[PDB]
Amino acid sequence: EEIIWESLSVDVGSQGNPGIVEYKGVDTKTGEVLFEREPIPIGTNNMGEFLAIVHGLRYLKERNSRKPIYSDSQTAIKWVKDKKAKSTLVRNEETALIWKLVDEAEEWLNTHTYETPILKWQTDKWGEIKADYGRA
RNA sequence: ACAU
DNA sequence: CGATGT
Ligand SMILES: [Cl-]
Ligand SMILES: [Cl-]
Ligand SMILES: [Cl-]
Ligand SMILES: [Mg+2]
Ligand SMILES: [Mg+2]
Ligand SMILES: [Rb+]
Ligand SMILES: [Rb+]
Ligand SMILES: [Rb+]
Ligand SMILES: [Rb+]
Ligand SMILES: [Rb+]
Ligand SMILES: [Rb+]
Repeated sequence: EEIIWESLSVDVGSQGNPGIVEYKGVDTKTGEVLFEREPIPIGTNNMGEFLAIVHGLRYLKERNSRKPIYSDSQTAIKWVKDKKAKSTLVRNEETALIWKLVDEAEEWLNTHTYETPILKWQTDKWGEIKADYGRA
């Protein structure tokens, strides 16, 4: 119903899907950019949305913050819940980097604990997520 | 259908 | 119009 303003919002951005993938996290209240991943030459939207949430988890844990995370990715929310990124992207030489980061993200999920709520950003009611890359 |  | 995913 209402936006939890005391929160972190994340989102992927891409050039092509599959294509060049990046992501970032912002303070929901102010839009301040809190982290940004350097672009990855080939990945999918869902892999980047997944990496963005996991990075958010690590970021908040390191800072002893109990803020929730907003994501507008139904897929990535489920993947993080499952601790398993069910991407269809081919594993080959040119996708090695994104797949390494996804594999390492799952590994982190499987070796650490967190209570961070991971919440659906309700775009239909609230407009676009504040971490969005005005590209779509 | 939904995330879009 | 094309894509990745449930
Ligand atoms: Cl990452
Ligand atoms: Cl919450
Ligand atoms: Cl969801
Ligand atoms: Mg998104
Ligand atoms: Mg977006
Ligand atoms: Rb900590
Ligand atoms: Rb966008
Ligand atoms: Rb957009
Ligand atoms: Rb669509
Ligand atoms: Rb969206
Ligand atoms: Rb579809």
